[PDB]
Amino acid sequence: HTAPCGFVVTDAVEPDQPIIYVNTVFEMVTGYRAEEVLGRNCRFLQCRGPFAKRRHPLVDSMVVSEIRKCIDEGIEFQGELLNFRKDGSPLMNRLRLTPIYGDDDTITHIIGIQFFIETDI
Amino acid sequence: PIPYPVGNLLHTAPCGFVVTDAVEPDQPIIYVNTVFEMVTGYRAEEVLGRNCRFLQCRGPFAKRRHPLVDSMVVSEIRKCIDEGIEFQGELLNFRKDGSPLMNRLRLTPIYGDDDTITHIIGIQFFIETDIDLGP
Ligand SMILES: Cc1cc2nc3c(=O)[nH]c(=O)nc-3n(C[C@H](O)[C@H](O)[C@H](O)COP(=O)(O)O)c2cc1C
Ligand SMILES: Cc1cc2nc3c(=O)[nH]c(=O)nc-3n(C[C@H](O)[C@H](O)[C@H](O)COP(=O)(O)O)c2cc1C
Repeated sequence: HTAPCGFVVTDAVEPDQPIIYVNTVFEMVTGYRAEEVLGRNCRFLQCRGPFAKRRHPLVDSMVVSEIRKCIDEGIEFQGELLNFRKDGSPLMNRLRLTPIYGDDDTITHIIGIQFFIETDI
Repeated sequence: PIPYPVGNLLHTAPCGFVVTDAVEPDQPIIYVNTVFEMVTGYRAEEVLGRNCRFLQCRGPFAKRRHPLVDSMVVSEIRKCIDEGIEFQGELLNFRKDGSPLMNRLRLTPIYGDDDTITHIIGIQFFIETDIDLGP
Protein backbone atom coordinates (compact mmCIF):
# COMPACT_ATOMS: atom_id res chain seq x y z
CA HIS A 1 0.00 0.00 0.00
CA THR A 2 3.13 2.18 -0.51
CA ALA A 3 4.41 4.74 -3.07
CA PRO A 4 6.38 3.13 -5.92
CA CYS A 5 9.02 5.83 -5.76
CA GLY A 6 10.77 8.46 -3.75
CA PHE A 7 9.42 11.99 -3.87
CA VAL A 8 11.55 15.02 -3.19
CA VAL A 9 10.46 18.64 -3.25
CA THR A 10 13.02 21.45 -3.36
CA ASP A 11 12.61 25.20 -3.10
CA ALA A 12 13.63 26.69 -6.45
CA VAL A 13 13.68 30.16 -4.94
CA GLU A 14 16.32 29.64 -2.29
CA PRO A 15 19.87 29.16 -3.55
CA ASP A 16 20.88 25.66 -4.50
CA GLN A 17 17.48 23.87 -4.29
CA PRO A 18 17.26 23.00 -0.63
CA ILE A 19 15.09 20.01 0.14
CA ILE A 20 11.84 21.13 1.81
CA TYR A 21 10.22 17.64 1.73
CA VAL A 22 11.04 13.97 1.13
CA ASN A 23 8.61 11.03 1.34
CA THR A 24 8.82 7.84 3.36
CA VAL A 25 10.03 5.63 0.52
CA PHE A 26 12.97 8.03 0.12
CA GLU A 27 13.72 7.62 3.80
CA MET A 28 13.35 3.86 3.89
CA VAL A 29 15.36 3.16 0.73
CA THR A 30 18.20 5.70 1.17
CA GLY A 31 18.41 5.21 4.96
CA TYR A 32 18.33 8.97 5.57
CA ARG A 33 15.65 10.61 7.70
CA ALA A 34 13.74 13.70 6.70
CA GLU A 35 15.28 15.64 9.54
CA GLU A 36 18.93 15.06 8.48
CA VAL A 37 18.27 15.89 4.79
CA LEU A 38 15.91 18.87 5.06
CA GLY A 39 17.61 22.05 3.89
CA ARG A 40 20.43 20.29 2.03
CA ASN A 41 20.97 19.76 -1.68
CA CYS A 42 20.22 16.23 -2.98
CA ARG A 43 23.79 15.87 -4.26
CA PHE A 44 24.85 14.27 -0.92
CA LEU A 45 23.28 11.09 -2.38
CA GLN A 46 26.21 10.97 -4.83
CA CYS A 47 28.74 10.76 -1.98
CA ARG A 48 29.30 7.39 -0.39
CA GLY A 49 27.46 7.84 2.89
CA PRO A 50 27.56 10.92 5.14
CA PHE A 51 31.36 10.81 5.75
CA ALA A 52 32.41 10.83 2.10
CA LYS A 53 33.04 14.46 1.22
CA ARG A 54 33.45 14.04 -2.55
CA ARG A 55 31.22 12.80 -5.33
CA HIS A 56 32.01 9.19 -6.04
CA PRO A 57 33.73 8.55 -9.36
CA LEU A 58 31.20 6.01 -10.60
CA VAL A 59 28.50 8.69 -10.49
CA ASP A 60 27.99 9.67 -14.18
CA SER A 61 29.16 13.23 -14.40
CA MET A 62 27.53 13.54 -17.83
CA VAL A 63 24.15 12.90 -16.26
CA VAL A 64 24.93 15.22 -13.36
CA SER A 65 25.65 17.88 -15.99
CA GLU A 66 22.44 17.30 -17.89
CA ILE A 67 20.59 17.55 -14.53
CA ARG A 68 22.23 20.90 -13.88
CA LYS A 69 21.29 22.25 -17.37
CA CYS A 70 17.72 21.05 -16.90
CA ILE A 71 17.24 22.67 -13.48
CA ASP A 72 18.83 25.90 -14.75
CA GLU A 73 16.73 26.01 -17.93
CA GLY A 74 13.56 25.10 -16.05
CA ILE A 75 12.86 21.92 -17.96
CA GLU A 76 12.22 18.24 -17.44
CA PHE A 77 14.89 15.69 -16.75
CA GLN A 78 15.01 11.92 -16.80
CA GLY A 79 18.10 9.81 -16.35
CA GLU A 80 19.97 7.32 -14.22
CA LEU A 81 22.52 7.95 -11.60
CA LEU A 82 24.54 6.00 -9.08
CA ASN A 83 23.62 7.07 -5.54
CA PHE A 84 24.39 5.58 -2.14
CA ARG A 85 22.45 4.82 1.01
CA LYS A 86 23.44 6.34 4.35
CA ASP A 87 25.45 3.13 4.95
CA GLY A 88 27.36 3.52 1.68
CA SER A 89 25.58 0.78 -0.23
CA PRO A 90 25.01 1.67 -3.87
CA LEU A 91 21.75 2.38 -5.48
CA MET A 92 20.68 2.96 -9.01
CA ASN A 93 18.42 6.00 -9.13
CA ARG A 94 16.19 6.41 -12.17
CA LEU A 95 15.45 10.12 -11.56
CA ARG A 96 12.78 12.41 -13.06
CA LEU A 97 12.84 16.15 -12.35
CA THR A 98 9.87 18.35 -13.07
CA PRO A 99 9.43 22.06 -12.27
CA ILE A 100 6.41 23.66 -10.63
CA TYR A 101 5.42 27.08 -11.92
CA GLY A 102 3.77 29.35 -9.36
CA ASP A 103 1.44 32.37 -9.53
CA ASP A 104 4.04 34.49 -11.32
CA ASP A 105 4.87 31.99 -14.07
CA THR A 106 8.07 31.63 -12.08
CA ILE A 107 9.45 28.25 -10.93
CA THR A 108 8.78 27.87 -7.21
CA HIS A 109 9.61 24.18 -6.74
CA ILE A 110 11.15 21.17 -8.40
CA ILE A 111 9.78 17.71 -7.89
CA GLY A 112 12.15 14.74 -8.05
CA ILE A 113 10.69 11.28 -8.65
CA GLN A 114 13.08 8.45 -7.76
CA PHE A 115 12.61 4.98 -9.03
CA PHE A 116 15.34 3.05 -7.22
CA ILE A 117 16.93 -0.04 -8.82
CA GLU A 118 19.28 -2.55 -7.07
CA THR A 119 22.83 -3.59 -6.38
CA ASP A 120 26.43 -4.88 -6.86
CA ILE A 121 29.82 -4.42 -4.97
CA PRO B 1 19.57 1.01 19.63
CA ILE B 2 16.00 2.32 19.41
CA PRO B 3 14.79 2.76 15.84
CA TYR B 4 14.04 6.15 14.25
CA PRO B 5 10.63 6.39 12.59
CA VAL B 6 10.08 7.20 9.03
CA GLY B 7 7.82 10.13 8.09
CA ASN B 8 8.15 12.48 11.07
CA LEU B 9 7.54 15.47 8.79
CA LEU B 10 4.55 14.32 6.66
CA HIS B 11 2.79 17.38 8.00
CA THR B 12 5.35 19.37 5.90
CA ALA B 13 4.31 17.72 2.58
CA PRO B 14 3.45 20.66 0.35
CA CYS B 15 1.36 18.91 -2.32
CA GLY B 16 -0.63 15.88 -3.25
CA PHE B 17 1.02 13.09 -5.24
CA VAL B 18 -0.76 10.68 -7.50
CA VAL B 19 0.75 7.86 -9.48
CA THR B 20 -1.17 6.20 -12.32
CA ASP B 21 -0.34 3.05 -14.29
CA ALA B 22 0.17 4.14 -17.91
CA VAL B 23 -0.11 0.60 -19.29
CA GLU B 24 -3.47 -0.41 -17.91
CA PRO B 25 -6.43 1.18 -19.72
CA ASP B 26 -7.55 4.68 -18.59
CA GLN B 27 -4.71 5.62 -16.21
CA PRO B 28 -5.87 3.79 -13.07
CA ILE B 29 -4.59 5.29 -9.80
CA ILE B 30 -2.04 2.97 -8.10
CA TYR B 31 -1.00 5.41 -5.37
CA VAL B 32 -2.07 8.67 -3.69
CA ASN B 33 -0.23 10.31 -0.76
CA THR B 34 -1.66 11.52 2.56
CA VAL B 35 -1.97 15.22 1.57
CA PHE B 36 -4.32 14.04 -1.22
CA GLU B 37 -6.40 12.01 1.24
CA MET B 38 -6.56 14.86 3.72
CA VAL B 39 -7.31 17.68 1.31
CA THR B 40 -9.74 15.93 -1.06
CA GLY B 41 -11.34 14.00 1.75
CA TYR B 42 -11.19 10.77 -0.27
CA ARG B 43 -9.20 8.00 1.33
CA ALA B 44 -6.81 5.76 -0.55
CA GLU B 45 -8.94 2.60 -0.66
CA GLU B 46 -11.87 4.41 -2.37
CA VAL B 47 -9.73 6.02 -5.11
CA LEU B 48 -7.36 3.15 -6.04
CA GLY B 49 -8.01 1.61 -9.40
CA ARG B 50 -10.07 4.55 -10.59
CA ASN B 51 -9.29 7.45 -12.90
CA CYS B 52 -8.60 10.78 -11.13
CA ARG B 53 -11.39 12.52 -13.10
CA PHE B 54 -13.83 11.70 -10.29
CA LEU B 55 -12.43 14.79 -8.55
CA GLN B 56 -14.18 16.88 -11.24
CA CYS B 57 -17.52 15.58 -9.97
CA ARG B 58 -19.11 17.43 -7.05
CA GLY B 59 -18.62 14.76 -4.46
CA PRO B 60 -19.10 11.01 -4.51
CA PHE B 61 -22.72 10.86 -5.74
CA ALA B 62 -22.37 12.86 -8.94
CA LYS B 63 -21.63 10.59 -11.87
CA ARG B 64 -20.37 13.32 -14.29
CA ARG B 65 -17.98 16.26 -14.37
CA HIS B 66 -19.46 19.44 -12.92
CA PRO B 67 -20.33 22.15 -15.49
CA LEU B 68 -18.08 24.69 -13.74
CA VAL B 69 -14.81 22.84 -14.29
CA ASP B 70 -13.04 24.07 -17.42
CA SER B 71 -13.82 21.78 -20.30
CA MET B 72 -10.97 23.36 -22.24
CA VAL B 73 -8.35 22.58 -19.58
CA VAL B 74 -9.74 19.02 -19.17
CA SER B 75 -9.16 18.64 -22.91
CA GLU B 76 -5.55 19.90 -22.83
CA ILE B 77 -4.86 17.36 -20.02
CA ARG B 78 -6.23 14.52 -22.13
CA LYS B 79 -4.08 15.60 -25.06
CA CYS B 80 -0.94 15.87 -22.92
CA ILE B 81 -1.37 12.47 -21.35
CA ASP B 82 -2.10 10.72 -24.62
CA GLU B 83 0.84 12.57 -26.23
CA GLY B 84 3.16 11.33 -23.48
CA ILE B 85 4.16 14.87 -22.50
CA GLU B 86 4.05 16.97 -19.35
CA PHE B 87 1.21 19.25 -18.29
CA GLN B 88 0.68 22.11 -15.89
CA GLY B 89 -2.52 24.00 -15.27
CA GLU B 90 -5.35 24.85 -12.98
CA LEU B 91 -8.54 22.85 -12.55
CA LEU B 92 -11.66 23.11 -10.41
CA ASN B 93 -11.99 19.97 -8.25
CA PHE B 94 -14.30 19.08 -5.38
CA ARG B 95 -13.68 17.56 -1.94
CA LYS B 96 -15.78 14.55 -0.94
CA ASP B 97 -17.94 16.99 1.08
CA GLY B 98 -18.63 18.91 -2.14
CA SER B 99 -16.64 22.04 -1.51
CA PRO B 100 -14.61 23.63 -4.30
CA LEU B 101 -10.89 22.89 -4.60
CA MET B 102 -8.61 24.76 -6.99
CA ASN B 103 -6.05 22.25 -8.13
CA ARG B 104 -2.78 23.50 -9.67
CA LEU B 105 -1.92 20.20 -11.38
CA ARG B 106 1.41 19.14 -12.91
CA LEU B 107 1.58 15.85 -14.79
CA THR B 108 4.90 14.28 -15.72
CA PRO B 109 5.37 10.93 -17.51
CA ILE B 110 7.79 8.29 -16.31
CA TYR B 111 9.59 6.48 -19.12
CA GLY B 112 10.73 3.00 -18.20
CA ASP B 113 12.85 0.44 -19.93
CA ASP B 114 11.81 0.34 -23.60
CA ASP B 115 11.67 4.14 -23.69
CA THR B 116 8.00 3.57 -23.10
CA ILE B 117 5.79 5.29 -20.53
CA THR B 118 5.03 3.09 -17.50
CA HIS B 119 3.61 5.69 -15.08
CA ILE B 120 2.37 9.20 -14.84
CA ILE B 121 2.97 11.34 -11.76
CA GLY B 122 0.45 13.98 -10.72
CA ILE B 123 1.55 16.70 -8.32
CA GLN B 124 -1.29 18.68 -6.81
CA PHE B 125 -0.82 22.11 -5.36
CA PHE B 126 -4.17 23.05 -3.89
CA ILE B 127 -4.38 26.82 -4.12
CA GLU B 128 -6.91 29.49 -3.08
CA THR B 129 -9.97 30.26 -5.15
CA ASP B 130 -12.84 32.71 -4.93
CA ILE B 131 -15.16 30.07 -6.43
CA ASP B 132 -18.00 29.55 -4.08
CA LEU B 133 -21.13 27.63 -4.93
CA GLY B 134 -23.04 29.39 -2.20
CA PRO B 135 -24.74 27.69 0.72
C1 LIG C 1 14.07 18.10 -6.76
C2 LIG C 1 15.45 17.57 -7.00
C3 LIG C 1 15.71 16.24 -6.69
C4 LIG C 1 16.97 15.71 -6.89
N1 LIG C 1 17.22 14.40 -6.56
C5 LIG C 1 18.47 13.87 -6.77
C6 LIG C 1 18.74 12.55 -6.44
O1 LIG C 1 17.87 11.81 -5.98
N2 LIG C 1 20.01 12.05 -6.63
C7 LIG C 1 21.02 12.82 -7.16
O2 LIG C 1 22.14 12.32 -7.32
N3 LIG C 1 20.76 14.13 -7.48
C8 LIG C 1 19.49 14.65 -7.29
N4 LIG C 1 19.25 15.96 -7.60
C9 LIG C 1 20.34 16.75 -8.23
C10 LIG C 1 21.29 17.54 -7.35
O3 LIG C 1 20.64 18.14 -6.26
C11 LIG C 1 22.04 18.54 -8.27
O4 LIG C 1 21.12 19.34 -8.99
C12 LIG C 1 22.99 17.81 -9.23
O5 LIG C 1 23.93 17.13 -8.41
C13 LIG C 1 23.70 18.75 -10.22
O6 LIG C 1 24.23 19.83 -9.50
P1 LIG C 1 25.79 19.97 -9.19
O7 LIG C 1 26.61 19.93 -10.47
O8 LIG C 1 25.93 21.30 -8.45
O9 LIG C 1 26.18 18.85 -8.24
C14 LIG C 1 17.99 16.50 -7.41
C15 LIG C 1 17.72 17.83 -7.73
C16 LIG C 1 16.47 18.36 -7.51
C17 LIG C 1 16.23 19.76 -7.89
C1 LIG D 1 -1.17 10.97 -12.65
C2 LIG D 1 -2.46 11.71 -12.94
C3 LIG D 1 -3.01 12.54 -11.95
C4 LIG D 1 -4.17 13.24 -12.21
N1 LIG D 1 -4.70 14.03 -11.23
C5 LIG D 1 -5.87 14.72 -11.46
C6 LIG D 1 -6.40 15.52 -10.46
O1 LIG D 1 -5.82 15.62 -9.39
N2 LIG D 1 -7.58 16.21 -10.68
C7 LIG D 1 -8.24 16.15 -11.90
O2 LIG D 1 -9.29 16.80 -12.06
N3 LIG D 1 -7.71 15.35 -12.92
C8 LIG D 1 -6.54 14.64 -12.68
N4 LIG D 1 -6.03 13.84 -13.68
C9 LIG D 1 -6.77 13.89 -14.98
C10 LIG D 1 -7.90 12.94 -15.28
O3 LIG D 1 -7.64 11.69 -14.69
C11 LIG D 1 -8.12 12.89 -16.81
O4 LIG D 1 -6.92 12.54 -17.47
C12 LIG D 1 -8.64 14.25 -17.34
O5 LIG D 1 -9.94 14.51 -16.83
C13 LIG D 1 -8.71 14.37 -18.85
O6 LIG D 1 -9.22 13.18 -19.40
P1 LIG D 1 -10.80 12.90 -19.64
O7 LIG D 1 -11.43 14.02 -20.37
O8 LIG D 1 -10.84 11.63 -20.46
O9 LIG D 1 -11.53 12.80 -18.30
C14 LIG D 1 -4.83 13.14 -13.45
C15 LIG D 1 -4.28 12.32 -14.43
C16 LIG D 1 -3.10 11.62 -14.17
C17 LIG D 1 -2.56 10.77 -15.26
